[PDB]
Amino acid sequence: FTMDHYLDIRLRPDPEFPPAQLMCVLFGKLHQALVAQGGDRIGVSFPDLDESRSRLGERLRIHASADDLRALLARPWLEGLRDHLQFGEPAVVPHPTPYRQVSRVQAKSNPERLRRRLMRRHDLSEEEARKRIPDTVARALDLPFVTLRSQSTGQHFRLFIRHGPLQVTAEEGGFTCYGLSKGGFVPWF
RNA sequence: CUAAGAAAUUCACGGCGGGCUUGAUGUCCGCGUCUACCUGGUUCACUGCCGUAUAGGCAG
Repeated sequence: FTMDHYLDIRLRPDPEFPPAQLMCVLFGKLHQALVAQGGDRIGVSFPDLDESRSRLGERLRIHASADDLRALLARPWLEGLRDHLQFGEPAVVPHPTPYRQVSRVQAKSNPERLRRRLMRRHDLSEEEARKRIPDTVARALDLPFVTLRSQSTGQHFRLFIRHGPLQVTAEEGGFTCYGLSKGGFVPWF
């Protein structure tokens, strides 16, 4: 109810990639721009999120402090995207901000990794380890994912993140490693 | 509400003996394929990590 400094990031189109690859590379610029930058009370907000469309966002809405956003505008590590996307300026926030939920949460929709560690620890067989794990223990989470196709697996992958409910009261807290919610809400407008 | 309505084909068996198909040959001449392109499908709604219970620092 006190962090009223926003830092928006408008996404323009480019012919060499869609918005999903720009959201993945900008996701790397956030994991290395915040995790390799510093500042716990700096979060991000995705305003084009839709759980029925599998989208991530059509315009970034950053939320930081006064100097937490006043010193990130002149970032030479924020270059490159100045030619690919567009920027803005600082603007005030309204009084009643709705308490929304946006953060990262990893789900375990695969029993093959726990079947590998369970084959190295439990000593399961083919039919005993294959039958000790039922088919209903795995599930695909249809949230807004990001194809973070980095140098761990060569093919395209998905993204996992869990959001929170909507509310009106303010409950602030410390941001996560990617500028999300982990016990503290964020405004959504 | 039908050219309506109904129905046991059964049993058995030795095909078998013999043969010379041969002789001879020219497939020939000629030919313009060519211009243009973003694979990033997800070459698996994903691949290995504290709990065989959904909680994660992952190479993402």
